[PDB]
Amino acid sequence: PAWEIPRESIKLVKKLGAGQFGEVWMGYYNNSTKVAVKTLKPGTMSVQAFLEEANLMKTLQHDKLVRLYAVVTKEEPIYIITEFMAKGSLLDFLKSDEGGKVLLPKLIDFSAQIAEGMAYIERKNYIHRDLRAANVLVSESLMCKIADFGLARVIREGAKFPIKWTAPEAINFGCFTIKSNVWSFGILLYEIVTYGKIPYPGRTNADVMSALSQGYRMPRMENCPDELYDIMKMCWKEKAEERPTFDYLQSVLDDFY
Repeated sequence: PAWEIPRESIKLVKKLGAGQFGEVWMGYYNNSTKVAVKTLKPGTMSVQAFLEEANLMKTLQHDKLVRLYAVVTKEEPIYIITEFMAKGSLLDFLKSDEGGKVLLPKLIDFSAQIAEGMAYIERKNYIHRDLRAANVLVSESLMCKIADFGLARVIREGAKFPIKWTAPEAINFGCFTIKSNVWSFGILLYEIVTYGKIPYPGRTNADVMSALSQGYRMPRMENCPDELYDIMKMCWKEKAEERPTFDYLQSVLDDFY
């Protein structure tokens, strides 16, 4: 489409992290604009499946969602070119020395920004299904943007749902809705307020989905305001229909300080 650009208009400068699925790089499109390049390591995924993320990003465009600039698909090493996020994932950032110094006011902000991006997704009648701090990216001005739309669908070829972030009715009955994203968001609040701690410390994925069938919820976590725990408990309601809208979460979070 007009999303294809020639490989030559992209220079890869610094490697940001590898893995099984591929690499992530900092680069430039035409020298001027600072970009992020996601590289597909060939053989791993299909080219259609790797591009499904970008394919979705063509439709989902908002300030609190990482934007797609272009793709390189013409030749073997496929690239996905997106907006550069200087501070990396929210998870990495919260765990860094700089991130550990960020107090509650900006944590609630972070949280309210993500609820804003989600409110767009739900208004667009979409679901993310993989909502967690490692899939949220932080810019230099400390703006939060939802990234990783690999599991996003309109309401899987080779990427698993994040068990410890997934709603009980989704695990047990395969019911993925915007309300299950609301659950995930509750767990994401837990990651923010604890500075990137794993959900359900010392529990395997299996312990968790067994415990959730017995109605377990993580207890009020240290250094978490009563009101903010009430937000989480609202996202973790057993009945999906009784969980709040993302438009509401963004509203109540913003009224905090």
